[PDB]
Amino acid sequence: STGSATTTPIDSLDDAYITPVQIGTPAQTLNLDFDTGSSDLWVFSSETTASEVDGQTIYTPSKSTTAKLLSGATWSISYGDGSSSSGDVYTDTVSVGGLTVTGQAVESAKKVSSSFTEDSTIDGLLGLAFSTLNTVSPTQQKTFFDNAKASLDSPVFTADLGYHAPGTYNFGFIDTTAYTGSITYTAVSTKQGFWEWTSTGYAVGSGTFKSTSIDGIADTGTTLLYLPATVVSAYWAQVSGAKSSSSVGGYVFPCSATLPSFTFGVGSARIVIPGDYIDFGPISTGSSSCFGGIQSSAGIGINIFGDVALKAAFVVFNGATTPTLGFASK
Repeated sequence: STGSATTTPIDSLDDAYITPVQIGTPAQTLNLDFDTGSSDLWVFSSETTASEVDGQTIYTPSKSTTAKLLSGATWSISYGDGSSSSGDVYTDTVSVGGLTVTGQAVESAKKVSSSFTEDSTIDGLLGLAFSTLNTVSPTQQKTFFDNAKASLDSPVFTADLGYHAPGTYNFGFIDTTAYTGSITYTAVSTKQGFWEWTSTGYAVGSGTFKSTSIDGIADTGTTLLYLPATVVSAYWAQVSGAKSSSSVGGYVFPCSATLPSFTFGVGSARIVIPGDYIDFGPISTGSSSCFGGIQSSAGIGINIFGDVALKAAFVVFNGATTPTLGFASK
């Protein structure tokens, strides 16, 4: 089997991407944030505290003839941005782009933190990291990809995120028309539960490539590119007037600037992020200070190849017995 679904930016900045997902019988379609940095499929629901729902579409398990309470199971998750959610668990039929999994754990939110409430466009998350990170207790549950894997034509999914435009998540096949050149594959460590890999270096604009190992995670659920402070300083030093602002929370730059590109290495191959992809717009409405799309990971503990990086590439998440990642230009 295969599936193919379009993923759409939630706003004009590509702050996140939503993909329609069919849950239950009859189908209830929710727009979920596909997140290769976590491993829970959770949704706003009829159980979510009413004051914490503000415009999201909810899953109502009582209206699904295939929903079953997973007795005793609870979940609770906290994300790197400080947001969180928790609740109980149903199993139900879940379909993405024509690919159907029966008995998928659908984690129903009883509580969500303010940033989820405040974002009316995201009805929940669909985790695509390794199932060892799934938070369901006392019986950990598998991701949608893990449950689908054995049925897929090939044990892979691909992320093809758009810049200011829709893109595609495919399951079970590699669309050879969706990228240019060849796909370069690179080793993955699953030891932390992430799609963790080592970039071979970077360049800023037309500058020379610096060969240096940068361990980080391919994370579709993180907006920006978070890299070591040395790398980030070298980037922003090429932008007149750019500075790190403790009060704003990262590097800012004059909105009048033209940003240089940023290149990252994948083995001997190179992925070029155009400068425009690094512009996240005014820090507040009407400001001439703009927020940068490349930020320091120093306070995180891990480097994160988020959407800013991934949207410059066609990315293969290879879930073979030994997982690997593939990157191609497009």
